[PDB]
Amino acid sequence: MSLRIGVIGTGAIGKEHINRITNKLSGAEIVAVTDVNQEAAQKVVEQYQLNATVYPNDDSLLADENVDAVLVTSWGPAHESSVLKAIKAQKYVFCEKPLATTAEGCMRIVEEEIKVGKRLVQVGFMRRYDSGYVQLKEALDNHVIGEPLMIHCAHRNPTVGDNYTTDMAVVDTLVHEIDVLHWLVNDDYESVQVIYPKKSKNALPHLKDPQIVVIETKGGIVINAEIYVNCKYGYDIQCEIVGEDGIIKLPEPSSISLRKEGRFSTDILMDWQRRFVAAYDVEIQDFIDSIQKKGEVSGPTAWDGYIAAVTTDACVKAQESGQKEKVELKEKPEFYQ
Amino acid sequence: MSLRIGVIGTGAIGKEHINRITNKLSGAEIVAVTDVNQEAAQKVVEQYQLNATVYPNDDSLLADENVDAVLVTSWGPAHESSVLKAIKAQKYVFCEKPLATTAEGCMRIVEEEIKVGKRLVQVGFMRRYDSGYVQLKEALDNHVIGEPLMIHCAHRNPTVGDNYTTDMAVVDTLVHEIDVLHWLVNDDYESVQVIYPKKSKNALPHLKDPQIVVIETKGGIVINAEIYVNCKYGYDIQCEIVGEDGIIKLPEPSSISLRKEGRFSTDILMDWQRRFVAAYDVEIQDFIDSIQKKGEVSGPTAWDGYIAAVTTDACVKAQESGQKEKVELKEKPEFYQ
Amino acid sequence: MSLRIGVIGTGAIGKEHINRITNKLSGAEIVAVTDVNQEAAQKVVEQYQLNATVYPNDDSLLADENVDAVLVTSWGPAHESSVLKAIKAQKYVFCEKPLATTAEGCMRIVEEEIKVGKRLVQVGFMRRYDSGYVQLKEALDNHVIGEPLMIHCAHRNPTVGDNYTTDMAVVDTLVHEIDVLHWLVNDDYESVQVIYPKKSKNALPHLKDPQIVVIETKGGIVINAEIYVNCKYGYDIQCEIVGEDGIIKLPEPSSISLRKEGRFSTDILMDWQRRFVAAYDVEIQDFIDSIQKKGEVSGPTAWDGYIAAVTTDACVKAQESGQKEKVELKEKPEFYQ
Amino acid sequence: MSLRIGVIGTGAIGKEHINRITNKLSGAEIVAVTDVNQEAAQKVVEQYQLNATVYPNDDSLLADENVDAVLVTSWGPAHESSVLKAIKAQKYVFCEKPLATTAEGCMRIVEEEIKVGKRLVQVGFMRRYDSGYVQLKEALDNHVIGEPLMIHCAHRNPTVGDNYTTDMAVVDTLVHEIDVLHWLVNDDYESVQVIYPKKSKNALPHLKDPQIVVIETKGGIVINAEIYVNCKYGYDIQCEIVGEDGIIKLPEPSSISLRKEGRFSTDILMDWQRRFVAAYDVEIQDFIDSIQKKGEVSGPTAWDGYIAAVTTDACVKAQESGQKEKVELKEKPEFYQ
Ligand SMILES: NC(=O)C1=CN([C@@H]2O[C@H](COP(=O)(O)OP(=O)(O)OC[C@H]3O[C@@H](n4cnc5c(N)ncnc54)[C@H](O)[C@@H]3O)[C@@H](O)[C@H]2O)C=CC1
Ligand SMILES: NC(=O)C1=CN([C@@H]2O[C@H](COP(=O)(O)OP(=O)(O)OC[C@H]3O[C@@H](n4cnc5c(N)ncnc54)[C@H](O)[C@@H]3O)[C@@H](O)[C@H]2O)C=CC1
Ligand SMILES: NC(=O)c1ccc[n+]([C@@H]2O[C@H](COP(=O)([O-])OP(=O)(O)OC[C@H]3O[C@@H](n4cnc5c(N)ncnc54)[C@H](O)[C@@H]3O)[C@@H](O)[C@H]2O)c1
Ligand SMILES: NC(=O)c1ccc[n+]([C@@H]2O[C@H](COP(=O)([O-])OP(=O)(O)OC[C@H]3O[C@@H](n4cnc5c(N)ncnc54)[C@H](O)[C@@H]3O)[C@@H](O)[C@H]2O)c1
Repeated sequence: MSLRIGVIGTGAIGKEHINRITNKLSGAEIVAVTDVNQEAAQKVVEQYQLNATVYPNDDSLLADENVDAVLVTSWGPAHESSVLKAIKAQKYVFCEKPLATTAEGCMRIVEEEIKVGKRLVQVGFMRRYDSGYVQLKEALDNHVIGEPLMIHCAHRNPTVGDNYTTDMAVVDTLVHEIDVLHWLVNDDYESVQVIYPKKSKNALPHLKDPQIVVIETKGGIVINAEIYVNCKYGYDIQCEIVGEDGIIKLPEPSSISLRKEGRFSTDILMDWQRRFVAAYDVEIQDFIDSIQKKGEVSGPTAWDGYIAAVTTDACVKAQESGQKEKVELKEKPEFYQ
Repeated sequence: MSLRIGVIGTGAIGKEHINRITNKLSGAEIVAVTDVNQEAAQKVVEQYQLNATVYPNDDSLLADENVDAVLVTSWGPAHESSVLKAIKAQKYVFCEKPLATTAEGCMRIVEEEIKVGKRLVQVGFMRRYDSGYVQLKEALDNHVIGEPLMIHCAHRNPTVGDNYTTDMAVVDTLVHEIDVLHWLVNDDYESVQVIYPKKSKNALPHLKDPQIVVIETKGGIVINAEIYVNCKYGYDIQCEIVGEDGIIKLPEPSSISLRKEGRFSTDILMDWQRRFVAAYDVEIQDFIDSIQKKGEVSGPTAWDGYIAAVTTDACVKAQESGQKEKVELKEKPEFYQ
Repeated sequence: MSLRIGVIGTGAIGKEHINRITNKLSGAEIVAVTDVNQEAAQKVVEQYQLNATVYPNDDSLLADENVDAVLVTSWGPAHESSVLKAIKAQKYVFCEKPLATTAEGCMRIVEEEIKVGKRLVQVGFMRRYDSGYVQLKEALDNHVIGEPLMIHCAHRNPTVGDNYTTDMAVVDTLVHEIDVLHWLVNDDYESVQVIYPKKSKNALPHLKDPQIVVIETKGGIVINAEIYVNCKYGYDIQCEIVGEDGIIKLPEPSSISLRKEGRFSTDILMDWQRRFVAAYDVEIQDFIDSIQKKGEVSGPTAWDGYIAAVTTDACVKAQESGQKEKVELKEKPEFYQ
Repeated sequence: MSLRIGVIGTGAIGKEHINRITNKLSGAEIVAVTDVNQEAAQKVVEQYQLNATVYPNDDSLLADENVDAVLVTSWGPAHESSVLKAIKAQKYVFCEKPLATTAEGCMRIVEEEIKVGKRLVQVGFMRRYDSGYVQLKEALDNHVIGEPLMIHCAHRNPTVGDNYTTDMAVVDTLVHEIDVLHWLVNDDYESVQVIYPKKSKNALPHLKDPQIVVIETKGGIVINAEIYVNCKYGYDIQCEIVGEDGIIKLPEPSSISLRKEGRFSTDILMDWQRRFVAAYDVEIQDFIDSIQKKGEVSGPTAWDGYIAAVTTDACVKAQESGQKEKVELKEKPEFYQ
């Protein structure tokens, strides 16, 4: 008997989560949907031949007792509300990033979840499910390189839109690195600093691209993260961890090699959407399996969402002050360990 | 409404196909099972909490009208029977290799399928679904390297069992290369020759390991395939296609790199079972989707099974004669194109 | 017509330069060695069956009207003196790093040379002669990746002795990076910040290891250099240059690949001596050839030695400071461009 | 005390050997050149401002009591003669491949040398001086992968001229492989089979290209070598050795990596001249050094030239035959081990 899932927000990402739950994964189905654009939701239900109730809003959908879990995939600033509602409604919630657009909004969600007494919230930081990052994790966990000391990483995007603005590099783009890194090395951030190199000809005048973000943890690990969203050549994620006795590095995505016209080459992905498809599948399949096999969620926690939110705020501060900002976290409530 | 699947043979592989259909894939369920060891099948149904009828044999299971598709995963020599039955019973059949242990047994299945008037048989040559081989396919299809001229490939296994015998290298091991290569280059085999290098210390006295198999197609492509099932270092699949204007090569499985104690390294898989897990998932998911979206199967055909069987026979001949044997194929019935 | 050469300081590197000039290169011979240890110099004269003269001091060696050029290869502090004399005595001089231990000492040498009217002083920054770096320079000169924006480099070393001190990391180690980088990107530095990650267990109590050095050029290029001299795994030099439209990267030293015991690996050098052996040969040969053909030296200028001296000064300052120290440079004299 | 050297045949390669000895290496000079074209030789004497004598023929050049050694670097057929004279005249001889164009001509040279009592003849198979192959030899000598069982190698070239003929593929091209392989694995050949794949569109009507050459040693090692001289993409040499417990492989030539326009790539050389330039320098230097230190030459022996001559004979035979031709070799004389 399948997990019955209500989706709040039926845009490009909600539609993709609906397609995988419906045609790829196992153990769940979509029974309810709601969208700010109620017409758009109706089209979705028809597009994917769903057996779903179309509601006017999220309270209606959460009111429906036949639904046991929700996917929060609405406009970013809209997330905090639905998450809060679903928690008090005591449903299982998978929330796409961000958990909330402010550190406060995350704190409210943390405080609420601690009441309900168990893990209901899983945040959509999918990198933790990528086979590469999983391997890095296993290696560190087995002490293969001794104590981590430094981390170098890059998040490169071929080109962004006119809409894309300087702060979005940290709040949208760097946010994945921010979650996965502290998860990898089991350490909390302490300071951040932003350094702007010469502008790139490919960046529009209103955008500061590229950027370099330096982040120290409490234990003293030093991270320097390169963000270049108009790098032109492709979509590219790189991550090298330098330990005491060795170095481990994230793999390139699999590609056939080619010998032709003077070059020995492999492919580089252009579309960000193809880089992590496997991690999304595994991320959602786990949300399901975990509930039906543990009566709770297992992925990135509400607390992690808070950490992301705080560190993000610090980065945006550093962005505009050119200073070394501090990352001040509240104590980790034992509820999350 | 899901495809309802009966499984004939509930051993190690049937159990794996049952686990994926039940807990990973989408659009199907197991409703019937049968096994030579009827007790073993009962245990399976309990192990995976299935809603399935346990039958005494395959005619009983095929007689059941509520089942619409079968997985033939029994002892190798047992396949030909169930496949024939399921065809006359007009059910959809996914048959694990071999389709039949003789070229004749394949011909019977081909002749039978052509009667029933549509594609019911899909053979379990999963390599066609591997993302690497798919990329090689796309490149050749796009004429990236011009006409293929030669192919070098290797199928290496760490170590085999006491049970493993010389002929098994071609009938079991090389059989995957035999299917995928002719699929890649759209050409039929014409001759085969086996050359035995110095024996390996890791091979038991009764086994001829390693082996080299040279195969020419009709168009003149020359294949030389290395088989070394006691290579010790790992499980390894390599494939290089040399064209007129360039060279394309199969990727290593993804791994993190390590810098430690004088070496810069990546991992090599030890267990063959981890090499193709993604292709099995995609292979079966396609068997399903195709039926429910086309009213027929789409993968490797009964004819391909025949080709595999014929080429295999030729290789075993060459094995013992040290001669250049001929691969004599009957004309490809238009039913398969 | 062999160029007659005298060596001031038959030390470790002095011995090697003597051996390559004597037994590998073309068009020159050692005719005079002087060492602060008269007996050391004598051992070397018999070591390489040299037909040379042993002098108590440089004055007398330089007085020898035979010597056309000198190799200044003794203690770092003892360089400025020998160099200045050599210029006044108007001999050709190849000086191993550093040119002088003080930014001013180098400016003193800069002036003397300008007077003499031609270039007599070449500094031993051999990296400029490495095929790798030469390839990098070629690609940059050809606009292959457009404008350089960022550079990520690392200089790692298995272990050091009790004598290796925190500042030696920027004085003796990072010095090569500081030279080659500005040569490559054709830009002047401006600021250096030093960031100390968690100290490694492989470092001795008195040493700060690892260290990160961020460096901004006046054009806007940001450079972060990792120095880790107790990395344990091997001796390793990495350099990646991120441009507007692409990325170029320094190769690993050629090594055979090996597949064995679950790993696919290349070799990492364990000894800094082996890393640039070819660069030395090409270096000295150019000294010789340049003189015999043009009547002057060619390599890194005395000015580059000064550029080094200054930059490495700001780094030693940022080591204690913790702040963004400044790099003020005198304007480049007409003499050098 | 420079070794005085005379060059017989100031051709393309003769010019290069003259240039490296004159301007790169140590301990030798060119004092006499003779060419079948008196005016060609004269151009070269002024070309490299040589202080040499121009002789109408080799007899007169060898008569010159100045020359201590000769470089035999003229038309292939014109080698045996010049070599034999040189031995009778008791000079040191470095002979570029081939030693002689007939297996017997080489056996003639073998005998003459044995008489003289020491080794005067070194053959120009420079691959033995390549760091890559040297690394391979080292690993094999150390038993890193246990017993060699198979070797896969390829010799590819962008394009050839109208003059390049089918047999030149084994005479001029595969010849280097034939030498270095037996050196590496310390084994004698035994049989050669030639297999002609589908002919490439880049080959001229009169040429058989590509070709595959299978070769068995008397120890049981199987070697398949691909020769493709119209591969278009570049000049490329590959060599992989499969042992009992591991695999070792020849590196690509060092190149910088580039990420640009959806591709991650290294450079493939376009000109065979650039591939082994270092091997030549090390080759000639060893000729010189070996003589000045030991009073004899060191490299590939006259016997290896004969081993080549024979093997390449069986290959030219298998080219027309189509059968498994035989390689009978005279027993190795005491003189060579
Ligand atoms: N580019 C590179 O990778 C390397 C360059 N070097 C540089 O070379 C210099 C020293 O090299 P090492 O052989 O490693 O050290 P070293 O200590 O062995 O060489 C010093 C030797 O020269 C003699 N000496 C010192 N001062 C002298 C003077 N005023 N006159 C005559 N003789 C004198 C000493 O007796 C001693 O034997 C340093 O400046 C160092 O930075 C060192 C190693 C590597
Ligand atoms: N190891 C390698 O990669 C290479 C070696 N070679 C070998 O070198 C030889 C020729 O090399 P190339 O310069 O390419 O050809 P080449 O034709 O330019 O050299 C022949 C030259 O020597 C002169 N010559 C011919 N016979 C002579 C004789 N009996 N006495 C005096 N002079 C004579 C001719 O006038 C001509 O100028 C061949 O044996 C070839 O196999 C050629 C190229 C590469
Ligand atoms: N994990 C990832 O790498 C990843 C990738 C893309 C997007 N996201 C995140 O997922 C969220 C959704 O992204 P998207 O690209 O699908 O957005 P979108 O603009 O394509 O679609 C959002 C949909 O939600 C609806 N909506 C807006 N406000 C709502 C509300 N208050 N209640 C119910 N529905 C509402 C809109 O009508 C729209 O149909 C964003 O917050 C985004 O940051 C995460
Ligand atoms: N695609 C691949 O790479 C791959 C991998 C493994 C196995 N296979 C093939 O799949 C088949 C099954 O392999 P396996 O390892 O699971 O075998 P197995 O021995 O582990 O199990 C076979 C099961 O089938 C049952 N059986 C035997 N004869 C039967 C019959 N006549 N009718 C019904 N059931 C019968 C047996 O009792 C047993 O439980 C083999 O033919 C094998 O070659 C393919």
